[PDB]
Amino acid sequence: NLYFQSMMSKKISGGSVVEMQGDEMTRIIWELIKEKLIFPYVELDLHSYDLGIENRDATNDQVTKDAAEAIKKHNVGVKCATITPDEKRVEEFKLKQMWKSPNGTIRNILGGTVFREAIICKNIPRLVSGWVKPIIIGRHAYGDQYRATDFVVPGPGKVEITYTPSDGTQKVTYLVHNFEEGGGVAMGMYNQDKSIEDFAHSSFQMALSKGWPLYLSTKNTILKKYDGRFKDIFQEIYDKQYKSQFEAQKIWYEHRLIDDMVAQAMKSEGGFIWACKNYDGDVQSDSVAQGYGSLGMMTSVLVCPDGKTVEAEAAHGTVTTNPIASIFAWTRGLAHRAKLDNNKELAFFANALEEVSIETIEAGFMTKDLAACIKGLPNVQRSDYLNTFEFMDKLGENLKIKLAQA
Amino acid sequence: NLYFQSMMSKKISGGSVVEMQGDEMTRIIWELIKEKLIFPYVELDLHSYDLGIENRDATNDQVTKDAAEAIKKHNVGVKCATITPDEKRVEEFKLKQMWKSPNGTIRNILGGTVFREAIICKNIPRLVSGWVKPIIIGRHAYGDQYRATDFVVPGPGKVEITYTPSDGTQKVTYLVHNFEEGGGVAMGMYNQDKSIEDFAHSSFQMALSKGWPLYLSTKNTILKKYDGRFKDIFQEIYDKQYKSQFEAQKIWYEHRLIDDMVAQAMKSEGGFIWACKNYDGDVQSDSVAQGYGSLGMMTSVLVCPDGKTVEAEAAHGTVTRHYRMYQKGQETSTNPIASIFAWTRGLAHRAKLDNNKELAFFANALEEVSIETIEAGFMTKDLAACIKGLPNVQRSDYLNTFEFMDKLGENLKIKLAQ
Ligand SMILES: [K+]
Ligand SMILES: [K+]
Ligand SMILES: [Mg+2]
Ligand SMILES: [Mg+2]
Repeated sequence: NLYFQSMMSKKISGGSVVEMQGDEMTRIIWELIKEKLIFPYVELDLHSYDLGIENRDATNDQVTKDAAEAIKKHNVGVKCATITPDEKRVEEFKLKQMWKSPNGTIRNILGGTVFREAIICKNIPRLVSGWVKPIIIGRHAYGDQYRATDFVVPGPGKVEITYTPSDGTQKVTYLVHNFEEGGGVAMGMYNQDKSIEDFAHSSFQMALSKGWPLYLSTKNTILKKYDGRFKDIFQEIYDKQYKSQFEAQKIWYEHRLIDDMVAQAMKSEGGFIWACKNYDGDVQSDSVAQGYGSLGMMTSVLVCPDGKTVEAEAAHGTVTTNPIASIFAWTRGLAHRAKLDNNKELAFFANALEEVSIETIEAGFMTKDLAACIKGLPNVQRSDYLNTFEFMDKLGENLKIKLAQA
Repeated sequence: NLYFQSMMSKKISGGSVVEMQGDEMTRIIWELIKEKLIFPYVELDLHSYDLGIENRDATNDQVTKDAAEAIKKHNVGVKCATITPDEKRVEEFKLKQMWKSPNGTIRNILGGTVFREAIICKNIPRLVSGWVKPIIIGRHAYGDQYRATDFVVPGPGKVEITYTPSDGTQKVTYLVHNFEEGGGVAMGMYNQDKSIEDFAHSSFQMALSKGWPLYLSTKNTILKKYDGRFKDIFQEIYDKQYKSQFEAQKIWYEHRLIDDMVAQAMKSEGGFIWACKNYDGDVQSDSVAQGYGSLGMMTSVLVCPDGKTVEAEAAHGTVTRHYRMYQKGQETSTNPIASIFAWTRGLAHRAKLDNNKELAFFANALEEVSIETIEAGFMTKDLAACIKGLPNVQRSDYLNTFEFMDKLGENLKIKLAQ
């Protein structure tokens, strides 16, 4: 019967995508984006996992692990912002327990490097004067504080850390501290050579791809072994495989100590790749995003080690109405889907939604937070901005106009 | 015999001060500051320790400890920037070992909180537009990464971490990671309740002393025990001893997630106290300093739990490229302000312990002379580049190292006369 029916869609054939629905207001906006900007124009084979807090509670966090496995399988995730619950959220939402970070879980499973960068609009002023070009952070997605084991130390006693080799070689025990004073806290943490090796590769690849120098930040003067391993693995790798390519593009790779690097970034004019360790990537990406003008205006795409799988996300929720991050999580995921499938139509679509998003804002049609950034929240009146629904409609109006013209 | 001596000296009694000498170019600046700005006007009972890399090696780092012990006993330490050696430095100076950070060692011994703030000059432009009031970081000086135990995992095996209470009760053992396909790195780190409590007290005290809100940063959503312990301790203490005082003064205390916080700071207008965990304090102070216009223009004073002991330091330093020029006799234009303010701040504290109004007056006068000079248009090359951009800086725009010290010296002389 497949030969006899021509039941092929008038929409762009979008292909396979794993979606992860999120929390709060972002979940609401997500749907609006789906209904007004994506689905009218693109048919998709969506696999949908509800990662809202309330469904994670219902499925004892299993849905998160399944969402992650589905991403391994279909190669593209697009995720809405979610809650990582604290003490008070457990009470508020009558939850079973404090579900660990879903992003942590997803990233542990998938692996890779999370590339984050501002979404720049000519009329949204920067907070840092000299940043005339973008700064791209590659956040190492694995290990460190995100897969640590931390605990309270109730009283006097000795915390030790040990390593028992797989083979026969005996144990190595190291004192961490001898509490004789009272109690405190203690943690152990780790990372792994292959993950680090992958981290490096991606960073070198991004640098080459943009034509920009790369810096890795650590604090190997203090963490001589732990961070020394990062510094070493990157240097090794750069010398063997990338130095010549880099010299050919008139760019370079340097290690920097973390505190020097943040000052360097702040003093810079932009236009470099910044390889960061997990925590640092988490911390510096927010700073950089806010420095470009808005915390919400940011892309964030986990690029897996397999050179194929990708998870795009809206990284921030409501900050404490801006749909652009969510919009661009869809466009970046679809741009990548179009890459895998060699679909010129899908990639034209993704790119056009992005342009229209930015042209709309540049033309003076924007949500309240963006209008706050221009003239200060105290000075903002109703007529300066569009509400969530009105903004989405206005983007719909303009996306339709621009997709017609092709 | 003092009664018959009818003349009093021109100098001021400084009193008892511990000195920690440093490395390279910051050390040069340090002796210049002493030769030309302090000694001509102030008589000190200097207890000097040499923390230059060569003497650290000579004494197997014992001098670093003795200096720290001496600050405990005498209450005021001033520290010049030192070299924390990597492999290149081990080869260069044939060192016995790769000596640990002296600051780490000193902070671990003294404890407390390192208070960091930009040194503001009206003509040195900020990079962050909103930052019209200062930001003061309180960096917890003890533990976490700076007293950690880290190592290479050579191949497959199992890393675990265990606590063994000394009341005998029972081992806990947590598995950290079971490496299976290869190797990597692992580390253990800790902090201590009393230290966290002192950290809290100082942060709260600083906010009341300045009249500004306080914010503590952690990532307790992720590290629920380790960072929760900071969050819990600050809250308890705030609720129990400082909350009504804060409300009485239109100020507040809030815990923020570290990523939220750095962004908050970026879009803020300053005017707050930011308590940072050891690592964040190191990272964020530099970022804050650089956003006010210049990394080097920063105060850094560690305040011990006792309330009496203080260690002022030049926190950015050594400036090796200039030192190599200095060794060859070539002109440098090295910014001495950090090292000057380490002196002026250790002295102001000395003045306070001793009710010495003359010293308090001098410390403050040198500070204001430093800033008036820069504001008046006389400055080193780095600060001229902040105004004009580096490629537009001519030789006539700035003063070399010695020229600038002399200018500060004559400006100081005048101020002290009037
Ligand atoms: K450093
Ligand atoms: K967060
Ligand atoms: Mg973050
Ligand atoms: Mg630092």
